[PDB]
Amino acid sequence: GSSGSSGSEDEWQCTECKKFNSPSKRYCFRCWALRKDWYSDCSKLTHSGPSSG
Ligand SMILES: [Zn+2]
Repeated sequence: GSSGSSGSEDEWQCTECKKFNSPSKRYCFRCWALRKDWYSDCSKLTHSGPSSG
């Protein structure tokens, strides 16, 4: 039938209203709610430049 209208599907889903919104944007123009972020600090990378495995 119809898959997207001359647009991309790289929109981020909201948590409050749960509505798709442009990625570039930060705040949700739907519920004016800014997406949250979780760090979950557990350990610290003793290394700064390179990285071991
Ligand atoms: Zn929203």
